[PDB]
Amino acid sequence: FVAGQAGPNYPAPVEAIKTIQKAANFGRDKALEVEAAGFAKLAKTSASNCLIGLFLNDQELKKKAKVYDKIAKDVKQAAVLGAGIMGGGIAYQSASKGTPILMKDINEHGIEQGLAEAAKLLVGRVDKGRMTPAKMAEVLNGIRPTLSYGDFGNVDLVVEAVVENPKVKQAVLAEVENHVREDAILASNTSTISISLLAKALKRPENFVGMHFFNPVHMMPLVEVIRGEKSSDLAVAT
Amino acid sequence: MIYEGKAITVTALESGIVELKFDLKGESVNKFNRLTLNELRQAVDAIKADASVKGVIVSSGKDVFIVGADITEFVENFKLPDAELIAGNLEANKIFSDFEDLNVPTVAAINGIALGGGLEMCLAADFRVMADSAKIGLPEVKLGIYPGFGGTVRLPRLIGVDNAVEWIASGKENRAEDALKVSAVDAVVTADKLGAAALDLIKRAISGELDYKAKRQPKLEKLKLNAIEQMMAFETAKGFVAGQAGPNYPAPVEAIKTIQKAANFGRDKALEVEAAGFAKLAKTSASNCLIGLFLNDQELKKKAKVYDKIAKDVKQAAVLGAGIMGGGIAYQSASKGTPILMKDINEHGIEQGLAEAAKLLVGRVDKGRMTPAKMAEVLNGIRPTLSYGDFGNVDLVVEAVVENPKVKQAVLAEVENHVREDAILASNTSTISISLLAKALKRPENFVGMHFFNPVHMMPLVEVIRGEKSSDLAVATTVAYAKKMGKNPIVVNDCPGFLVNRVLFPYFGGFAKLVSAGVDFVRIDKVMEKFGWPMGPAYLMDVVGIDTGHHGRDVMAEGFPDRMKDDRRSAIDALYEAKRLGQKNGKGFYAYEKKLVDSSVLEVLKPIVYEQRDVTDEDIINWMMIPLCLETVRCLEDGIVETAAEADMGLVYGIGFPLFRGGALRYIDSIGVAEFVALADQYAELGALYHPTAKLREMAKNGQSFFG
Ligand SMILES: NC(=O)c1ccc[n+]([C@@H]2O[C@H](COP(=O)([O-])OP(=O)(O)OC[C@H]3O[C@@H](n4cnc5c(N)ncnc54)[C@H](O)[C@@H]3O)[C@@H](O)[C@H]2O)c1
Ligand SMILES: NC(=O)c1ccc[n+]([C@@H]2O[C@H](COP(=O)([O-])OP(=O)(O)OC[C@H]3O[C@@H](n4cnc5c(N)ncnc54)[C@H](O)[C@@H]3O)[C@@H](O)[C@H]2O)c1
Ligand SMILES: CCCCCCCCOCCOCCOCCOCCOCCO
Ligand SMILES: CCCCCCCCOCCOCCOCCOCCOCCO
Ligand SMILES: [Zn+2]
Repeated sequence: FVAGQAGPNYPAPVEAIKTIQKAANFGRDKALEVEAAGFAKLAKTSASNCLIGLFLNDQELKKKAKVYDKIAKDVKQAAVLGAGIMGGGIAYQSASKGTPILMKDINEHGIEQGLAEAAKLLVGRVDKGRMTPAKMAEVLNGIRPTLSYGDFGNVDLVVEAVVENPKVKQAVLAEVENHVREDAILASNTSTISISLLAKALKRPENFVGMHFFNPVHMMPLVEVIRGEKSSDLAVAT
Repeated sequence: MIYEGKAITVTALESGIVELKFDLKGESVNKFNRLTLNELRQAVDAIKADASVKGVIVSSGKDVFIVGADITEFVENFKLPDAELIAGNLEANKIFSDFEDLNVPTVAAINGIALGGGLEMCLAADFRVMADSAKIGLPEVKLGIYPGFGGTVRLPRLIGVDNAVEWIASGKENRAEDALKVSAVDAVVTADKLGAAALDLIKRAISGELDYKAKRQPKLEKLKLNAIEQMMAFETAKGFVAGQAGPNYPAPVEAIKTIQKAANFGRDKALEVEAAGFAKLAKTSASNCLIGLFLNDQELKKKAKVYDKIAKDVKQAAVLGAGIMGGGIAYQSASKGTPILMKDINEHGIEQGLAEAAKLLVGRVDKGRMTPAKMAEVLNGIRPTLSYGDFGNVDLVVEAVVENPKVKQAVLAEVENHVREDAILASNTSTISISLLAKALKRPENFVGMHFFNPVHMMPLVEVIRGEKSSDLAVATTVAYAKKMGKNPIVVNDCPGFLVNRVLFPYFGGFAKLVSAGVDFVRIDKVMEKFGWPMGPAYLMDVVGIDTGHHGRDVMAEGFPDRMKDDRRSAIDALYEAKRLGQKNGKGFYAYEKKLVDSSVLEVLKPIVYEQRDVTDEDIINWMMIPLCLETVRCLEDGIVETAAEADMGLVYGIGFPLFRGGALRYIDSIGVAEFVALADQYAELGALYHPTAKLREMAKNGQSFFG
């Protein structure tokens, strides 16, 4: 079982089993010897020090994390432009982690897809005992569909996830900017367009950055926060 | 063909198999009216005479299988003398029995709805094949009666006492799935294979593969149950049904008594027991009042069609204010397939609204009554907000803000500039004038009242209030929207207290006069509860809240000084001034920990007890009922409501008027207009609330009635 799940490239799991199997009929002291021998062996493997190196990387990232947090402004209210694949995925994630978010779009159909998917995921978890019906309620109530900017007044960070078109993005980005606080951060989820290019359509580029997620938003761990030439440390940190 | 009528046809098929099909030409459904019964007699005799017949398949040519006859004939039939009624039923049952005694296999092919007589026809056959989309059941109890064509005889012998009782005492429709599990039916197939399944089954009966005689036998003999098991089954059935239907509903218990009396009998004797009980029930006052409710509903449905001719469907709705009513309205709207915006002024307000919508949805899922996926659809339907940014395409906006004229007039005027100029605006107000609120608007023709009752998801009634400027379109649209939300709307012209509250207070007045007369309030509502009221006056006042009743009284007193203004302090004043606000407050007439009698109230009420007048239970009922009934009559005469049906159903849905009594106006009809007027005068000393109207006295003499 462990073999077909860890893979041939991960010695640790199988060795632990081999150690317990070798010590099966032994008392404490002999069983410890079997443990020690296998331990020494693993500690010298390439898989082990590369895994330990990931841990060291994480530590480094956490130190930079503390620096970012010294200035990062908490996002109490978020907003995402565009529902659907990425937009809806972003809404789901934000709401799922304790951050109310507005799901803006241009037509009812767009909001349908967004809400539909957020539902399938939430329902899926409850249909698997991994989530409380009450929790599913909290998440959904966190997502607030809309087709206007009437409630953007107190949004701290807006994520633009519209069609991959420079002209379109520059228009929308410029538009939303006139509907949020002037200290609100704006971000684009674009994967092939220049953040510094998009920022030129704005009057407050210092607050514009890239927040690149990966499909499916709820699955992929990575988010590339892109710093444009004008992107302020605050915009990035936040 | 073997037989060709206007309701039934008997066409020969292969291998001697014959098909008796129901298709009432010219009508939309099949039903056992006089014509069909007569033709069934002939069809049966024709088959009984054709020695070449090897089997019979009973089918339908309509979308339904067979439903009940027109309520109209029920009314007529039940006017006949017991001897005639019973003789007529003996004759009908003879037809079904003769079909059941055919010395040939029989199968009923249930394609659609088969209710009452329709199901009874099916029970008469040897086998029953049902389409997975069809439904069957015996709704007789709804009319205050019970199965009259062998239903109480065949169903118990086919699916067992417990299950037969459950079907008959509830009158519920049963889906194919459930019908197969209790064996009311023998097979369930898709609509496209119903014909082939019936044909296949019949052949297997003819070949002897299926012993149709053995399958028929059970309904021709006594039940299989022990004397001991019978006692257990019947006594628990009576016990359970008793504390659930109430003492005022004979039908459910009689059906059980009938099955118990016939337990050891074969078909014919069991039919006799059934017939006798049936005749008895058909003459009860409960039955014709229940049947009258049905007639009222039919009237409402005809007005429904007229409203729908112009009513604009509400694709997108909006409610101003979350919280108790606002959130409740949002929940309902979203729960019935209509997206709705929940607007408020502060996040806390939206919290409460969303919180409650959640508790309800979660509650249903936490009891397998709702799918987690469905709960998602509902919640996504409610869209919280604090601006009017999305109101652009709203078709109807319901205002459910604080009870303050100033506030409402401001908000209403504000939203009007954020919606289409053809959007309907409605207020959920219970004590403010719709025509007054409409003056703050520039498009009053589109303003009406849409009055819901707490808790919005529980209360069936919705009073659509027409202001003096309210257009028929505005009213029609609001009506249809209420129906879509699963409510029962009744149009009422603007007036203090509208229809429901305006009628309730004269009722509470009488209660106030009783308490001021030294009558024990615990005895009072015990009497009114026995009368049929869900809750007694005192207890109801608590649930509603003394503070609420205090305010209401003031509004009505201002509204109709000539009869609702009292120049003496009542128990309401004593409890309010004493801060005994009701159930919510923890103390009112009773004490709540839940409902308890606490003598500490005696002191509070003492100052109110003027005389120590002695009274009978019958007087108590009249002190309460006469004011309520007369005020209803006034509403009809004032034109607050157009028809008696509307007024009575308004009280049935919004006040919980005892169903077996039909309504306030129908109650007067039961007592007798002349008799009621006479009765009223007897209490003329109590005030203007007990004074009959000229129009009433007039119809009292002309032998006129509200429904007769
Ligand atoms: N292949 C992927 O799935 C993927 C991976 C990474 C990054 N991205 C990025 O995500 C963005 C596209 O997201 P998508 O995959 O959901 O595409 P999509 O077409 O499925 O979604 C676009 C949504 O935005 C809505 N929209 C359009 N104009 C709008 C406006 N002015 N305001 C608000 N909503 C508007 C549309 O109606 C639609 O619902 C692009 O920037 C793309 O580079 C996509
Ligand atoms: N007993 C009842 O609960 C009942 C029964 C029938 C009808 N009504 C009617 O319902 C209305 C009151 O409803 P309620 O009992 O839920 O009151 P409530 O106090 O429980 O809720 C009022 C909500 O409206 C919000 N609000 C206040 N001003 C607002 C504005 N200008 N715009 C938008 N939202 C605003 C408040 O913040 C609050 O969330 C009244 O008109 C009353 O007559 C109440
Ligand atoms: C035989 C057992 C009956 C069971 C009791 C249930 C009651 C069912 O009876 C229904 C009869 O309804 C009578 C109404 O007929 C009036 C026709 O209305 C005219 C409107 O036409 C619309 C047709 O869709
Ligand atoms: C002053 C505030 C007003 C409060 C009034 C509410 C008090 C009423 O409470 C009673 C609960 O109402 C129950 C409604 O009963 C439902 C009706 O049953 C439907 C059957 O209709 C037959 C149709 O054929
Ligand atoms: Zn007072």
